[PDB]
Formats: sequence, structure tokens, C-alpha cells
Amino acid sequence: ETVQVNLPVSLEDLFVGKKKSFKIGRKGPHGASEKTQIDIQLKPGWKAGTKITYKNQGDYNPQTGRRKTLQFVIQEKSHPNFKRDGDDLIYTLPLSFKESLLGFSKTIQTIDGRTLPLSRVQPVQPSQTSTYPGQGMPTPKNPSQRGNLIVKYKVDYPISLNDAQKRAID
Amino acid sequence: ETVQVNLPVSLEDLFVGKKKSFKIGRKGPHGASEKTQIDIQLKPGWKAGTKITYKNQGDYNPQTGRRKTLQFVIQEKSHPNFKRDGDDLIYTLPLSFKESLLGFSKTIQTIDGRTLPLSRVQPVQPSQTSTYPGQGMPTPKNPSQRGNLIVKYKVDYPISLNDAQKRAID
Repeated sequence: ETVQVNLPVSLEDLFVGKKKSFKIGRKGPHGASEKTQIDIQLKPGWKAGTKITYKNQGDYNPQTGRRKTLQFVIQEKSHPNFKRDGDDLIYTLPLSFKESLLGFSKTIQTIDGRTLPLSRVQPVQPSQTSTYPGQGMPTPKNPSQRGNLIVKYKVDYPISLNDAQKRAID
Repeated sequence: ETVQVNLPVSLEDLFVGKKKSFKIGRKGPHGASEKTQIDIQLKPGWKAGTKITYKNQGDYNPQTGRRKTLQFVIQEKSHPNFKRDGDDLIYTLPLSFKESLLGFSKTIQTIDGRTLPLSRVQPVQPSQTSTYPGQGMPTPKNPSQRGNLIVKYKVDYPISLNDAQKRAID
């Protein structure tokens, strides 16, 4: 029997191939409650659903002095900015009605640590997506290669254009 | 129709004329989602806004088996130290109240890889700029030639000169 444990990690962790270390409870011999240490070396670009089984290290008993195997399944914690899709990251930029039409100068924190400025002088199509090649997650195969970054905009609209407001528009 | 994609690169990349390689998504034939590989050979000294169109390689359809052309526009990622202005690099040196007046011995990492020591024995005018010819970006025309380097200083001031402090000054 295998035991599947969900392993919550951050996009930051598997972007750099971070190392996870924690303890898990397991039923030991002679009615005991033990806690085994586990260290998982995440590889840059690792995805959700990827497994890492640790043979015999769980509960105790195939009617013979042994333990169930543990199988960790990488799950990625929600990121306040980035949503992951394969090799790349999708980010939603909150624009204001004004800058959605006039243009904007924004600077956001990428996934590696550097900062990427998002600039635009032309009106932005609310349902439009802009793509920044190479700013996504590293590709598991060749971590040297990164997916892209997709930016979406959440153009905030005026709830009640007052009087004066309710005019110019036309 | 042309598709303009912002290509984020580093000052380090276009200083050496680095090679960029990545994949971009494109709608293929028969309702398909493809990803085309692109390799761009940046020339030393390349600037922001410079384009590199790849004829027919994007989405699919001038109502006839063809693809939209892709146009990459070089954008330069923000550098933690250098700000670029034409052919040269502007760098801000954090000085301390003491060294802003007394003098300093600093060593910073240039854009090529070598190290340039910044030294001074005299008080530094807070709004002053020092110029180091040839330490900027290579000139696209003759990469052998480099722009200059401008150093600015961010002289940190004492927030509350305590008692004793609040005296000597005068």
C-alpha cells in the first residue's frame, strides 16, 4: 500500500528547485506514535502532481515488520500574483479606467526576483493579453529555458459616472 | 497583420549581444494550439524598442493558409544597479553622511564583469555626478566603442542628530 500526501509548495520553491524538509507522523512498532523526517529536493520547474515516493517509511504492518510507502504529490500554493499554466505564469494587472485608455507605467515583481516594468501608451483592450517571452517557469527538461508570462488587465470602471462624467463619454 | 511582442532582456544580454531562445504560442490549423521556437541573436549595444520581425509564424488565416507575422520589441529588464540612457549607464552610489564629506573607497561591479573602484578623498556634492568614460554600453554601430558611466551618490543623512551631534555641525 502507498500513502499519498499532498505536498504544498510555492511557485518560488519549484522555480528555484527549493529544498523541502518536514516531519510526518507514522505508527511505529509496539503501539507507538513516531514522526519521520523527510527532505525533498524540488527540481526547478517541477509541476503540480509530480510524485516522490519514499519506500517503506509510513505506518507499520504487511503482517510483517514493514511500513507503508509514502508518496508525496507536489501541489502549488496559490500565489497572490501568479497563476501557473504549464511552463508559464499568468498575471492580472489592475488598471484604472484612465490608464486602460490613456496608458500606464507599472512595475511588477517577477517570479525570479528581478522587476519587470509594464508600460503602454495606447488604450488597452480589456480582454487582451500581453505576452513576455521567457518570464514564466523554468522547463523541467531544460530549466535554463523558461516559459512565458501572460499579463491580463482588470480595467476598473466608474460605477456611476456622475453628471459631468456621464457626458464627455459620448 | 503584425503581432508585437515585448521581449524582456537584461543590460547584460545586449551588452554582450547574448542569444535569446524561447517558445511562443500560436493557433495552428484545424483548431490547434501550437508553440513555435524562436531564437534571437541580440547584437551588443542593442537598445530598447529595436524590432525583429519573424515573417508568418503566428496565428493562422488571411482567409488563406498563412500566419500573422511576429514582431519582437526589445525591452530591457530593470537592473538592480544600472539605469540606461542611450549609450551609457547611470549608477547611484549610496554614500554615508560621513563619507559624503570625508571621502570614500568603494568598489562596484561594472556591466562587463570587471570591477571599477570608486574613490574620493574630498567631500561630495550630493547633486553631483561623476563620469567614467567608456564604462557604459557598447555603441550599436561600433560595439568596440562604449558609452560612459555616470555615478550619482545618495548621501544618507542623520535623521535626528542627537544632542552632541546637533552641536559640532555649527
